Amino acid sequence: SGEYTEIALPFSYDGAGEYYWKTDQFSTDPNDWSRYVNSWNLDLLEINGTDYTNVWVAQHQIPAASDGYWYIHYKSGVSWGHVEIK
Repeated sequence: SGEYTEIALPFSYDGAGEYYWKTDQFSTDPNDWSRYVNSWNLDLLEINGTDYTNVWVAQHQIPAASDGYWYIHYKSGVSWGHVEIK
């Protein structure tokens, strides 16, 4: 199903583009405040089919998928659009 490319942390992309990636590397640990995630310029950002583009989130806040992965969607909107996943 889909087209999920595998990505390793810390990761980043830039410029407008629609994408879908997968990772097995989120920290589960509530003291790992340095392993956080943020965006704003992106038009749409989702984990496992549910949106988080409006906010920051910590990797230890995000529940895993049915197989134990995290799957991450991204979308085009602006030519200077940045992101980073810690």
